[PDB]
Amino acid sequence: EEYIATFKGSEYFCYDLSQNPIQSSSDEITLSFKTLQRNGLMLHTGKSADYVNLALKNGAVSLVINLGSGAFEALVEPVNGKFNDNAWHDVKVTRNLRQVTISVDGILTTTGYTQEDYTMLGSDDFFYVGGSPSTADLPGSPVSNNFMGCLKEVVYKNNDVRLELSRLAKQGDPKMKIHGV
Ligand SMILES: [Ca+2]
Repeated sequence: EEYIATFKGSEYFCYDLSQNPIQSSSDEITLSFKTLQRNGLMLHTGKSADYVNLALKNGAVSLVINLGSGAFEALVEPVNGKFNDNAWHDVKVTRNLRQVTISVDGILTTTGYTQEDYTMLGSDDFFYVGGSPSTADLPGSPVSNNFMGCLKEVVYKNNDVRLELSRLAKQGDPKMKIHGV
């Protein structure tokens, strides 16, 4: 059973981190996405200088991460055809301390490091999936559009926690809320 959610441009999931803050020196994020749109927020967590932002930005997969001492921005461009071709594309983001790697469809990979010395991502805000109350204003966001398309199997995990966000949205949770205009 996969857990697939459809977004139409005015919707998002919102997982409440206030009582179980993210405090992570190494993370992984996986999902698959399907869309016809060039721009859209896939996922975000964090405020101020600690954040992770994942989005399609003019057809490329865009990831911006900051651990509090300066952001890294990774773009993955398509090679043959397009990511917004309404076929499923798998995303994987792996971070160990400051080392960041994102791969799309296994093969297409951009790797780098967040700036300077900070290794810890802190977030007691919300984990957003598919959009947010005001996407343009999210730290590190290159887009203002919520997602319009499908997202499945969204998982954030570190050594302490595993957040099966797509499963939680589908199955229900006290900390999980679905918003639609
Ligand atoms: Ca930090």
